[PDB]
Amino acid sequence: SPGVVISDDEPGYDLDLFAIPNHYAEDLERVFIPHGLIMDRTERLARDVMKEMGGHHIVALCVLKGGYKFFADLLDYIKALNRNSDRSIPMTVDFIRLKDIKVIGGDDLSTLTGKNVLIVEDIIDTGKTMQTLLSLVRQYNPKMVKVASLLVKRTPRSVGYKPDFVGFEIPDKFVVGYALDYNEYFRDLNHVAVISETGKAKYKA
Amino acid sequence: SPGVVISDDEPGYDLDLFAIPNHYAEDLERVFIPHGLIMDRTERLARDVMKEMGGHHIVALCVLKGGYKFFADLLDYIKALNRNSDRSIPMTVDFIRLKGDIKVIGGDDLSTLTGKNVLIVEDIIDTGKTMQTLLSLVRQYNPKMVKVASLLVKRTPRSVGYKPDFVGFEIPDKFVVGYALDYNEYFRDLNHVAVISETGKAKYKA
Amino acid sequence: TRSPGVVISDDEPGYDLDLFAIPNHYAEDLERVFIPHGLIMDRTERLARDVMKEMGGHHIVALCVLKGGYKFFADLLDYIKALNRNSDRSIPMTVDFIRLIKVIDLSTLTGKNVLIVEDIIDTGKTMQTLLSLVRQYNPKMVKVASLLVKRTPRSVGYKPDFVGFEIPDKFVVGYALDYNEYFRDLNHVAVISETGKAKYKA
Amino acid sequence: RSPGVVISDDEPGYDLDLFAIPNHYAEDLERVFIPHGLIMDRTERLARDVMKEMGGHHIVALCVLKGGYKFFADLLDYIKALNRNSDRSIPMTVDFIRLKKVIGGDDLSTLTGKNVLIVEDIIDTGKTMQTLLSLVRQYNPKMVKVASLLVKRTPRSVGYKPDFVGFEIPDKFVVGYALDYNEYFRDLNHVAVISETGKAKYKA
Ligand SMILES: Nc1nc2c(ncn2[C@@H]2CN(C(=O)CCP(=O)(O)O)C[C@H]2OC[C@@H](O)P(=O)(O)O)c(=O)[nH]1
Ligand SMILES: Nc1nc2c(ncn2[C@@H]2CN(C(=O)CCP(=O)(O)O)C[C@H]2OC[C@@H](O)P(=O)(O)O)c(=O)[nH]1
Ligand SMILES: Nc1nc2c(ncn2[C@@H]2CN(C(=O)CCP(=O)(O)O)C[C@H]2OC[C@@H](O)P(=O)(O)O)c(=O)[nH]1
Ligand SMILES: Nc1nc2c(ncn2[C@@H]2CN(C(=O)CCP(=O)(O)O)C[C@H]2OC[C@@H](O)P(=O)(O)O)c(=O)[nH]1
Ligand SMILES: [Mg+2]
Ligand SMILES: [Mg+2]
Ligand SMILES: [Mg+2]
Ligand SMILES: [Mg+2]
Ligand SMILES: [Mg+2]
Ligand SMILES: [Mg+2]
Ligand SMILES: [Mg+2]
Ligand SMILES: [Mg+2]
Repeated sequence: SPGVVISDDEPGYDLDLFAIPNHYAEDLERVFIPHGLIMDRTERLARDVMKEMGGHHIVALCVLKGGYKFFADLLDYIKALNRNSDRSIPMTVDFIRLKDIKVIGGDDLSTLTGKNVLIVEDIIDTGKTMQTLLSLVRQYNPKMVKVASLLVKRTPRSVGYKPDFVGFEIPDKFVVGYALDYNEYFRDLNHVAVISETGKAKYKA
Repeated sequence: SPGVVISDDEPGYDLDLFAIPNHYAEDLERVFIPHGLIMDRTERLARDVMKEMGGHHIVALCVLKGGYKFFADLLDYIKALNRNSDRSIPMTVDFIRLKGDIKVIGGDDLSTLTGKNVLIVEDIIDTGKTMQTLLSLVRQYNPKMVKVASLLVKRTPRSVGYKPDFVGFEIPDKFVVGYALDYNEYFRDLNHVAVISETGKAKYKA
Repeated sequence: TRSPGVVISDDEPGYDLDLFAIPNHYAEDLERVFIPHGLIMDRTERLARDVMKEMGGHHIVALCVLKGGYKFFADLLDYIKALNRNSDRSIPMTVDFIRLIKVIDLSTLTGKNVLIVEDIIDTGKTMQTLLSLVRQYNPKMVKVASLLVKRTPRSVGYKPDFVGFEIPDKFVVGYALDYNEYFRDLNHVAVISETGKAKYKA
Repeated sequence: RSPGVVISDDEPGYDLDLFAIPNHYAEDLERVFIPHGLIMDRTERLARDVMKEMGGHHIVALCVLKGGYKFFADLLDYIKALNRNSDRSIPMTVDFIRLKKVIGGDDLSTLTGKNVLIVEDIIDTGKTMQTLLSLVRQYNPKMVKVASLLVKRTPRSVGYKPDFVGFEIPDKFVVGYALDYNEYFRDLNHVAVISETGKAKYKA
């Protein structure tokens, strides 16, 4: 599936209908994807992940910083599956940051050889970052490598790359929240939201 | 505040995008309000309730059976507020069924409501007749205040005009199930609010 | 041959209240945290699996014994629901409520797998009375889950099928267990102090 | 201040059969030592403690990978919950660092003038935290505090005590809640003690 499709003309929600941290009160335009909805969708994705990847040792690879919340929650749902089912599989974890592009941190990638590798991202936009990471990862001969991304953006700048698991397909809009940032701000927000002009100006680099 | 407005044209969500119990796989047509969204809205309502009612002992009345999930979750969010704040107020609970005065079944003596901040908690307001008549009874026990929280309010021409004090979601005139709301006692064991299909309608019919 | 639950010893000190988040209106009224809320959840998660193992073969009716059972009931059912939607296999579940020995329409029990959900078993006389009434409605099976079972000489020997914790002969409150209707609005199970005992005394 | 929840040397832990446990670790664990839910309850109180002390100014929360990731996520979730249900709050930014040399973080100048919260899974000798602190202090934070889920009672301690502590535990090797043995047991929600067969099976 393309995930939960959020239409171009999605109006989102009035902030007054939700609990919002006060320090971001004027910096947000609308709530775009409620935290709870992210959780419900992530619950189903964890089941899809275990269906496809639960046959062999999984290495879950978090793409920092944006990926950290989705990663923690996805893995928590996966762990819930594994302790309430008959069949389970070991899972190990690693974290990388990407800074053209080179991998920062992480274990020696020879640890990926022969494993079912799940790369976890916050968002796919152009897809160039994932294309680059995949090309690296495949050189270490994983048993399989799959990508799960909370968000996929509809954009004419797309190179054509599509991930294996998708939370939501969104319009070409700049979103923040749930660890997605604007100049490092708004990671401390449980909902995905759209940033206001006031907010854009306030936290401008 | 009419709460979160779900419009008449809202298509809801395809079932294959969520985790759905297999025994209801053919009996639902769409997810209408995802459980997580109910939780986010209920978190906000809990704050609203403490703002207005947190000044004096609250008696929270759960209207069984449909109200039980909203009740449990609303009170959980209120408790979270109360153990992470500087000022706090005791809350007691009671559970009632409803069917001259409206008949209140299974609760404490209504003298328990006297001088208290009474919060009546419902799953849904439709015609509003049930809440109007319950309020006429409860006022006679002289509460310090009485307010109603309802997860759902229907837009319907059959409404007698009653509006609750706290509302989660304002929805169309369609039959919804899940989050303890039932069709012939089924679908209470579903975490999302959903619209029932025509095939599910027949299977669980009288 | 069955789990006796998490056994809490007679000498269990519990936990300093200052280590946890506690509602301020109960700060002077509680002596110790006895069973942390989160531990109740962990045990309840396991109990849900045990329930589906024994009862998941046929339509389950969960019967909540009010008022004290309401929290355990809601949480236990939420864990059962999670089990039912994250697997290809599932079974319908209906719910009912009864308050108690006098009772306050149980045709919803006939031919089904009945799970009675209780907060605590002490003497056992209440459960023996409820069971004899429930069996008159000819259910397919009846089992009882109780969050707590108390070790007491006054026990008539009733043992529930599912037990969260086996506790000493101490009066506990919280997680919907009350003292004169107070302390239901508390997430942890706790022991009541001498101050609270007298403050909310009837 | 407090010493945290004190777990005694003779703490028996819990029978594994009382809890939900991943089957692939069924013979690799001896006991449940700290139930996941108890960690959450303690972490909820720690979040309130942190905000009381650090909530007056922009906080930079530093996660010490890999073991700190679960405690970090949950602590910050409870802090987020406070910030959206209170009248006033403060922004928080985050960074993740691995130690071997600080790897993968932002330039340390980003800490200058900020309230810095370092978040760790466990303090044993305390040498790591003394080292990390000495580095951070070169960049003049407004304040710097350490939160550790676990602090061991050990004569190997150099004497360093963190500002926020979840649990003070015996000198035993524990796993779970992102704490590992040769990278295993991070996918376990409880904190547990490893069995002899588990140590053998996952031996490096
Ligand atoms: N907060 C937000 N961030 C976005 C948005 N669209 C893209 N991005 C990304 C900006 N971004 C980063 O800030 C990377 C560093 P970190 O924040 O530590 O994960 C990478 C962008 O994600 C997509 C690229 O990987 P791609 O074009 O190669 O597919 C957006 O609508 N909101
Ligand atoms: N599942 C569903 N139930 C609905 C719906 N609209 C109304 N109702 C209610 C049906 N109903 C009951 O079944 C009562 C018993 P319980 O199920 O144990 O709470 C009461 C109706 O709620 C509105 C009335 O109180 P009111 O018209 O006086 O305002 C609906 O769209 N779905
Ligand atoms: N808060 C607490 N309540 C307790 C305690 N021991 C017993 N009890 C029970 C007191 N109680 C009630 O108040 C019933 C009404 P409700 O509060 O609305 O569910 C029933 C007692 O539970 C056991 C009996 O059913 P049993 O002796 O027949 O097995 C205790 O240590 N704390
Ligand atoms: N799983 C476990 N790990 C432990 C335990 N005691 C110490 N440790 C630590 C082992 N360890 C690591 O493996 C670092 C890498 P990572 O696992 O990715 O965070 C660091 C040790 O923590 C304390 C040191 O910082 P310190 O002596 O300087 O205070 C333990 O009882 N169980
Ligand atoms: Mg990213
Ligand atoms: Mg970014
Ligand atoms: Mg109702
Ligand atoms: Mg109904
Ligand atoms: Mg009882
Ligand atoms: Mg009682
Ligand atoms: Mg560490
Ligand atoms: Mg380690």
